[PDB]
Amino acid sequence: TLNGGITDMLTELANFEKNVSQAIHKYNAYRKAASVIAKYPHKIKSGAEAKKLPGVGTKIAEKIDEFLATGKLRKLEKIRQDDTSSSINFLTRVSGIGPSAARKFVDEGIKTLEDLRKNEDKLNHHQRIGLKYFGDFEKRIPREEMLQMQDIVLNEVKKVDSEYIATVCGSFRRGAESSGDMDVLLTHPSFTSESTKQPKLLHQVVEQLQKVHFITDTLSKGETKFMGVCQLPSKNDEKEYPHRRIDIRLIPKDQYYCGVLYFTGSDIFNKNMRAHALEKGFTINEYTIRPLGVTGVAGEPLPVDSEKDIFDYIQWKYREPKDRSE
DNA sequence: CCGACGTCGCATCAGC
DNA sequence: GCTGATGCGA
DNA sequence: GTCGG
Ligand SMILES: Nc1ccn([C@H]2C[C@H](O)[C@@H](COP(=O)(O)NP(=O)(O)OP(=O)(O)O)O2)c(=O)n1
Ligand SMILES: [Mg+2]
Ligand SMILES: [Mg+2]
Ligand code: NA
Ligand code: NA
Repeated sequence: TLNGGITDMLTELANFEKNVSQAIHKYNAYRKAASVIAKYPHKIKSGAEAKKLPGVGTKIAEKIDEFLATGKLRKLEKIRQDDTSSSINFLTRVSGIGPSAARKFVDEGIKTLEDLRKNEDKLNHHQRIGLKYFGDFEKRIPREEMLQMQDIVLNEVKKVDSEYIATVCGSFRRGAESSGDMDVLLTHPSFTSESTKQPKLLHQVVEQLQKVHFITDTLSKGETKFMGVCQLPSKNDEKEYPHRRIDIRLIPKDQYYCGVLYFTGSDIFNKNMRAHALEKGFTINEYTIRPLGVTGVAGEPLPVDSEKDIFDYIQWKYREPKDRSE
């Protein structure tokens, strides 16, 4: 982090444009600028130096000159002092509250943590839980704890059916020394892109994890995606471990390589890879890479035998998980 | 200059 | 109920 | 907010 100051500022601006302006693209511009500056291995001495990097144009260059001359940014200073903006930025921090709900709550004079705690009747289910665990969700998970959770998830999965494969993804697979949450990709021979030969394949796993008091709550639940809460077990006299977000994704087993590429991220990396795919005339999702036809209707799934194949098709040198941290 | 810019799962709401 | 759009998050 | 065409 040769350029933490700069990338923080841009992240704050990305966050502002997302939560307050509801301008998703400006949010992307910023995340991207921040990303490209983050991997640039020099201490930036000027805005013009930055302007050079793809994704850094004029406005951001100007901001970078201001930031460097003064150590701060007047645009942000203002936004920080704005009441509506501080209020909306806060609320969206609660999981399940986005930009829209955040502005709606503010309108009704609900703007603090205490206002939320006293208005639980006005929150949907996701939002109630995000609020419940507001504090725990702010904390990072050390890898060491990620290893414990892994042991458990994989052992419980083994016990339900020995043919399940569960693979930890996200920032964990990218070798991070800490993670915001746990991401778990699931496969079972009975679920392929051809047929689902067995119902309740994700449910039986959620149930099992619930039954050992690992999954403590549910944010949302479908046939293929789970979003909920989990907690490591503590011993006698130990203060409890914090509650932690867990996402579980059941992917057809023959499409594992696309699923695992997707679920490994980063979010920015995925967006850059998919963008580049389209310029090469392909669309990648979590399932497949397909060609774009002459007018762009997506052709038939191309054969994929590893993560590398997907890189090959779009003419990208392979990148190990630890290098996809954009 | 000027749109074009990643892709999908689930929750929830509106209209029928 | 179904369809399709919007919100939110992966 | 940025940039390719
Ligand atoms: N907008 C997003 C968000 C996530 N994802 C994919 C890539 C992410 O690595 C993966 C898991 O989502 P995630 O948990 O929010 N992020 P990630 O695990 O990469 O970093 P952490 O905050 O978990 O430490 O979903 C995406 O493709 N587009
Ligand atoms: Mg994660
Ligand atoms: Mg996650
Ligand atoms: Na540039
Ligand atoms: Na939120």
